[PDB]
Amino acid sequence: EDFRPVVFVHGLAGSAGQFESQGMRFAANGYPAEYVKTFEYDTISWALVVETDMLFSGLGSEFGLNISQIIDPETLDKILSKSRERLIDETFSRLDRVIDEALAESGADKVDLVGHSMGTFFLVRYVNSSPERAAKVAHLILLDGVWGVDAPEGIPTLAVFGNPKALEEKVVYNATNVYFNNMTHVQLCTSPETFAVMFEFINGYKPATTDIVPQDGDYVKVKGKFLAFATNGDVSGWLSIYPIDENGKRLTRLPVKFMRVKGDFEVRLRKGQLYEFQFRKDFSPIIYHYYRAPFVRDDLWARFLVSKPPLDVELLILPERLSPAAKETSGLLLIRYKEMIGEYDEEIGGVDEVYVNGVNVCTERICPIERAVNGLWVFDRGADGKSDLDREVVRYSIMPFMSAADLVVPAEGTISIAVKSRTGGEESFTIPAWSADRHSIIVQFSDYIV
Ligand SMILES: CCCCCCCCCCCCCCCCCC(=O)O
Ligand SMILES: [Ca+2]
Repeated sequence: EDFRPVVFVHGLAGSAGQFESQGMRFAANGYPAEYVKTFEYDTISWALVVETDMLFSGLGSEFGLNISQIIDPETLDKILSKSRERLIDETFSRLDRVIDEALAESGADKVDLVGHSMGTFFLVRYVNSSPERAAKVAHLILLDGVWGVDAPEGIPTLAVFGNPKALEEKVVYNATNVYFNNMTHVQLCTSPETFAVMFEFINGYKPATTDIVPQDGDYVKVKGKFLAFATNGDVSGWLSIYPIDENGKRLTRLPVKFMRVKGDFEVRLRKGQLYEFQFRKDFSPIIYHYYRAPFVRDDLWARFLVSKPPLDVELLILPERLSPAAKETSGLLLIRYKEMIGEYDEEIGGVDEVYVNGVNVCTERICPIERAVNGLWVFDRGADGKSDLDREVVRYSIMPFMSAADLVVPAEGTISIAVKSRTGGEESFTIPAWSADRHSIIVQFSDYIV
């Protein structure tokens, strides 16, 4: 009611998915869910044309390093041909539109802006580009990004920094700077404690709760989007939603919702009910099955990542998807917007455990701290029917925020997945063992277990 809209800007290879839990937290504290907005943009182009400096002569050395490897030298020519100033103006005008719509919709005169990682560079340039744009910002929140520069003039800014070893000397001048040395890069963005500090910083009081509070009623409104990983463009395809049982078995002959999707979609589902989101993206025979915990309240920020050029990470698994053994094994992708760490460290204070059919794939070698694993690929490397966990899957060592585990997952019956979080608590799933020749399985773990 007496709240301002907040607009979040993600980092490189990120999306609104990183603010999904904070959105639910804002709503559980009285914000109308619609007052929390996200701005999505193409991070590969932004980084290559605008943040070149951060990319190679600074912060994001990791993506910079494997830019030449992950992208077609010709394709990179096209992106690098693009004009910097044109790109900036066109992207800033689009953000101006999101902000203005948020202002009209709430009657508020200003909004709060929040950036994470590259998003902080983005927002600082944005607020500094014109007096007209800054006048509409009540508070600026910079999460684990830019340091060593001035906070925009006259804009209350708060910079929050996490543990540096995830590749207190980080200060934004004139901003309130605080630190959470117990947190990793993405975790800092989705964490309930970052939520309490952001909330307090913009509202002047500690929120009553930091939990994702189950709302009353049988239904939840879900607004989501199937988009390209990293470039974030709309993806078209067909979506079938099926309520499922404790073992992943479809409870209905026909899907409870079937629809053509061109990016965003909105649907009404049951609160606390497990669901399988099956998707077929235009021009691909593969059937995707996305699984995640039940929705306990409205979620207007759900994201289903799809692999597409020029950064088709999924092709790295094609050799195995094409082998005859592929009819015999499953291939899955585990995602958590909170680094899965298999390397013990005191400051971070804990190791996660991730079991697939009883085997722990979050090892020191597979999931070292420096890897900041948010996406773990589990499949039979080489299609040789052997689970060589101690042999690194080299092809993924080049992808940012990812890793892989050579594990044989028989395509018969079900697959059980169990995670024990480094911050405590456990979550598990049991889903069908779809074969890798025609199916792809994606399982997203919640980024916080209370
Ligand atoms: C099916 C293919 C989809 C690809 C799956 C990859 C999933 C991995 C999750 C990525 C986590 C987002 C990282 C956000 C950090 C941003 C860094 C920056 O801002 O510079
Ligand atoms: Ca193997």
